[PDB]
Amino acid sequence: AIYADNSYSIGNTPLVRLKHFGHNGNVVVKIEGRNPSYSVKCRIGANMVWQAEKDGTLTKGKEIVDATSGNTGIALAYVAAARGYKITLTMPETMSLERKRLLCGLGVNLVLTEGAKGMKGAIAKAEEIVASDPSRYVMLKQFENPANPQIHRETTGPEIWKDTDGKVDVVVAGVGTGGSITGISRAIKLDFGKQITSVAVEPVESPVISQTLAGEEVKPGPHKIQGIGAGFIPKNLDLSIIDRVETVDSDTALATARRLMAEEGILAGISSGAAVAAADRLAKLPEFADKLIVVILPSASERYLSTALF
Amino acid sequence: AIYADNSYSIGNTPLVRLKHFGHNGNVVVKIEGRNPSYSVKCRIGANMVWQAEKDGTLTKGKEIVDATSGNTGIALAYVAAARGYKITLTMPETMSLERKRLLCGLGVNLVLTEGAKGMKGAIAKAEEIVASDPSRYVMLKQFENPANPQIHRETTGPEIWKDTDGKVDVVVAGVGTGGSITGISRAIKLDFGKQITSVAVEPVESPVISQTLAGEEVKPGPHKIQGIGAGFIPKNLDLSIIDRVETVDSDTALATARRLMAEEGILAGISSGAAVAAADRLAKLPEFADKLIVVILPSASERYLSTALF
Repeated sequence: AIYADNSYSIGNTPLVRLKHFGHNGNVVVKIEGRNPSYSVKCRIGANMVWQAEKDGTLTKGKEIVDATSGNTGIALAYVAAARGYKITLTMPETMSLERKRLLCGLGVNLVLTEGAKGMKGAIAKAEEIVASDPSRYVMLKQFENPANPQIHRETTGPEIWKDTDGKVDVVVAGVGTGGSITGISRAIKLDFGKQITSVAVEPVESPVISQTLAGEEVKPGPHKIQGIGAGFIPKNLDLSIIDRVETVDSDTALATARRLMAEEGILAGISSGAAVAAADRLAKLPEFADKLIVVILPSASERYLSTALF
Repeated sequence: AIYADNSYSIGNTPLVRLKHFGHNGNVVVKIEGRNPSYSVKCRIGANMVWQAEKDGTLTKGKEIVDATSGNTGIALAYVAAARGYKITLTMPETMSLERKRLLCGLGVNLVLTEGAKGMKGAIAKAEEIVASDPSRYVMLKQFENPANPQIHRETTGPEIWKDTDGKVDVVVAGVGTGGSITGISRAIKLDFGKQITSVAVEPVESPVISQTLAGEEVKPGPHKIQGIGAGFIPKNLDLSIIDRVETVDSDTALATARRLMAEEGILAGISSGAAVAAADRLAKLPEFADKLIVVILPSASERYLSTALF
């Protein structure tokens, strides 16, 4: 029917079967680029705002404040515009002019912090702003807010169930906040009762989930897979529902995203390439031959125009 | 369920009710940016290829050749990648580096023509290529190919009918090829039998439909509303089903698109602003007060990052 604002238009994203990956069509992708603001983080922008409203922490006149380097800022920006909230986002001054223009265009009050301080500096400044009038400001905290995996339990997971008629056997998802793999997994395992294999994907350059689960020193490192590999275990990653962790390198992520574009006609982001590369490895193991593998593509590639992708 | 390739994922785009335009919620937008390749022209890229296959003009091994300055080239490029066709697109060398990179990334053979010749030069070169081996090449010709409005009759129109439960009274659409207003209108008027008002939108700078229908000299002119105002009456515009023509200026198109972003949280292209501006004019006339106005937003704005929009 007719959505009351664009926040309600999230999800119902398509599944497409891959032709040049997997073995006999065993790899299927969920195109979260096919969403408002071009990414999966429209679902959490919407639901974190919605839950804050229901719980009375976000009310008429209060202002959203958060620190955002990626897609959640774009998501919160469109949700705040659609629902009529002022919003201030902090981010380092190093951010691209194009991102700043997009955010400015969405009506955000942009507070640029010192370049040297990176994300710690922006998170600091956001917290500082909230401290300055905690009755005025609400910080939604995507790495810890349960409304993040909750929306994936209510929407993303049930969409995979329904569109595969319950035949999904494996879910492959890169982990940034962990919300996607957590909610999807809880839906399918707990609410639909199917003992699928849930596969976290992280960069080989920063394999903190693998290291954690091995009892090894956690050694984060730099990499180019935007949106994943935060270098710590976020509160919104439920390690209990993770069955396997696959590591992917940045070069192969990129190369895989390029192949999705050139060979499948799917315009997805670098982290989409990382997820597909991990899924293709599993898909070519005889143990996964008769299994339906659903892979989350978090974002679209026209958002990666000025990046190593293109 | 699961699409066999990304060509089949077209459409089922959302309707969102506007909060800061119209009068008591009478203006609703159809967000065709929520499509593969970010625009409405994924529907015609898909169906022109599909029809050419069914009619035996496009077969295994034959190459798509066309001349494209806008969104249809991006559409044909993703469809050709998804379905496994080679494709050559011609376009003037003046085109943006970003568009060229996108198209190169989609696997297109890009043939850049002389800048001075603009689109006539590219259309020439495409025709020249087809002439060089007409058994090898297929040019799909979006301004004349009936498969363009046919896909809108089969999909876009029926989606508006269903999502409004038949209550749509007015369709407002900018005209580039005319396919969208033609097919949508034929669907609703002919197949569902409702005598709605079909409104073409064109630039005030190049009001060739208005001039034509007035019996006046046709005087095209330059403007900035990308995707509409081709400066002629295309074969795919069925003037018989047009009830009214509204003209919109480029500055107000832009300003309207900016307002959609800032005030509604909808990221749409300049021609989306032109369509909304025309629809808002109609919506504030007492004759349209009790009428449901559905407005087509052809494309998304992250494709308009480096443009007057941002």
